[PDB]
Amino acid sequence: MLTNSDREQIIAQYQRGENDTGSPEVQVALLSARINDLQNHFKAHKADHHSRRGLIRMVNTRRKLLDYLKGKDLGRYTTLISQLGL
RNA sequence: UUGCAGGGUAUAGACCCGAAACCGAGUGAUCUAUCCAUGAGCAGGUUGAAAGUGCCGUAACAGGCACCGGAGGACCGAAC
Repeated sequence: MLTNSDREQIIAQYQRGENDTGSPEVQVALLSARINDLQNHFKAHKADHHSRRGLIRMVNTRRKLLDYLKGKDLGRYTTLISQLGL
C-alpha cells in the first residue's frame, strides 16, 4: 500500500490551502500515487480481476477530477498534469 | 592255369568341348555409396521476417504509425 506518512507527504506537497486534503490537486495526486503503487501488485497478480476493478475505478475518478479541474481552471490542470507526468 | 593279344565291364577327369553354380584364401572404396579431417567456390539483380529507434497511445501491458534492419532448405538469373 501507501503508508500514512507518504500519503501525508503527498497531501502536504499538493496542498492548495492549509490542511485541505480535498481539492482536485491533492485528490488526483493521491490517486496517481495509489495507481503507480498498485502497478507493482498487478505485475505479480495478473489474474486479480477483483482488485483490478477497484484500480480501474481509481483511474476513472482521477479522469473525472482532471476533466473537472481543466474545465474550472486550465492553468491549474496544465500545472498538475505536468507535475504528475500525465 | 600262367602269359600275350582282343571284346565288355569296374574305379579313376575315363570320348572331347560347354554352364548357370558351390566352397576356400587373397585383391579392391584412384569409380561409386555413406562417413571423418582439412581446404576452396557460389557473376549479377531482388524481396524485405524478427529485433531495434522515434512519435502517438494504454492505469499499465496492449495497440498504431514512421523509420530502420537484413531473416530465409526466400525469389530471378550466369559459373557450378
